[PDB]
Formats: sequence, structure tokens, C-alpha cells
Amino acid sequence: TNANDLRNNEVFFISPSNNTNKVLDKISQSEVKLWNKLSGANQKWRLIYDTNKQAYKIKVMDNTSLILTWNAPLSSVSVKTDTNGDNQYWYLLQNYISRNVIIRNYMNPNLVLQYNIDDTLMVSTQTSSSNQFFKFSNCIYEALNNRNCKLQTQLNSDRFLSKNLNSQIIVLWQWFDSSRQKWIIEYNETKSAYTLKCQENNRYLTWIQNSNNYVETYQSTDSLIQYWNINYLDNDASKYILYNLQDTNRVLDVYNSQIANGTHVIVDSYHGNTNQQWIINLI
Repeated sequence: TNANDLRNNEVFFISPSNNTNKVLDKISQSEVKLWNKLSGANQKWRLIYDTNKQAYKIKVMDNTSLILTWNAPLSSVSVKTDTNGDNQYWYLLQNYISRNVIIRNYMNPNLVLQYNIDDTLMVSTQTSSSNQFFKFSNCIYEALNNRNCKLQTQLNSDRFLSKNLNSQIIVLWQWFDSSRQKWIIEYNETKSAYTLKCQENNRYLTWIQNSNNYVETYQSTDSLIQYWNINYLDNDASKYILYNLQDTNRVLDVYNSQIANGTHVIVDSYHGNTNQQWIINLI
């Protein structure tokens, strides 16, 4: 799959190459360690690419916003407040075939991130050894791909993404365990994004471009209007935003932020308020 590619603005588990069941874990307010995989948000990391530097910040997703930092001139690493220090940027360089990634410090590119036998981490000069190879796994792909899901608006604990009765229009509706409210989330390799298939009619969540900008269930198409970048909210892994590929500045949104059964679901410009936030869970 290309779903685990080192994309800007994606959130990952970062594992040692020797153990896919251990992940980089922010254990405290400052310290990181490899730990048994538990999928708490303190084990999830957003990549933020800096094009000028051709290097990334690696930001924990537990709400603290702290970023992986080399404690220059020492050999230790930690999570720290982002002050845009050169020691807070990392080159992520990948072996295309093995999928292994080297995490190389920007301030001193002689130093790479290393995991130790005792699960601690540090920086060190480069060897040919596996203790400096990491694997990145996209969190959302791992969790949601090929799963039957429900999607709740953050506006209300009992309003869900629903195909309308006897219409293709998608609306909010209270839960009634209906196939109109169940969506198969499937990653498309070509588009590098997701489709969401309504269980009732086997048709897909699609932006219908006109002045209303409603979403409807629509037949399978290669057109970008049917494809969605499913992400966590910038600093909250408990909520999702869905950006449409036709215009990735626009997202799945609730008309006038209304909560009534029947409220139109639409695609509108990103602002990130609660009307654009969704809670996705497996059926």
C-alpha cells in the first residue's frame, strides 16, 4: 500500500523495525520510550513538513502539541515545546523496498534516532544496524480501512451521517441501526484517499457540485468528488475532518450547523468548527 507513505499532515505509529508491536510513546510530560502498542493518542505522531528545510517536525497527538527534540549537545531525546529549533527538525529518509525509515537530525545530520535494547531512545552516529531503522504506519488506515463504520457529527451525540429515505441526498439523522447510516470506508490506492460506501444502496459519499453543494450517494466514479482525505483534527485524535479531493480546502460539513433530523450535509470551506468535526466508530 501507499497508505503509509511519509505524507505531510498524516498521523503515524512509529515503530522499531525489529518489533511492529512496539511504538514511540510519550510516557510523561517530557519523556519518550518504545512501548507496547495501545493506540492512546500519546502513541500517535503528526508529521509537519517544512519545505524550506526539507525536514519535518514530529508532533505528539495527545493535545500537548509537544514535538520530538534532540537535547543538544547531549545524546538524549525528549518532547518539548515547539520553539522552531534546528534540533526539533528531522529528515525522514526511506528505503523504498524495505520500507525502513531513518530519522536523521536536521541540526546535526551525523546523528540519527536510535532505539535501545531497553526500549529507550537516543541519538547516535549512523551504523548499518537495525537499531536505527523505523517503520511508519498510518493510524487512520490501520484503524478504518475496509471497516463498516458510523459517522456522528460533533454537534450532537445522536446525529449521524445518513442517506435520506427514498432520495440520494445525505442528511443528519438519529441512530436507528439502519443500513442508510452504515458506511464502508475503503482506501483507494490510485487516488491515495478514501471512499465511503452506503450499505443500503452500495453507492458512495460524493460531493455534488452546484450552488447547494450537497453530498449524495452516487455511482462509482474516478472523479475526485467521490474521494476523501480522512484526518484527525489538527490537535485532537478523538475527532475527524474529511477533506474532499476535488477541493481539499473544502470539507464534510453540516448545513447552518443545524442538528435536526433531515439537516443537509454539505461540502464547504474549511474552518474547523464543530460542524466540520466527525466522530467515526466501527459498527
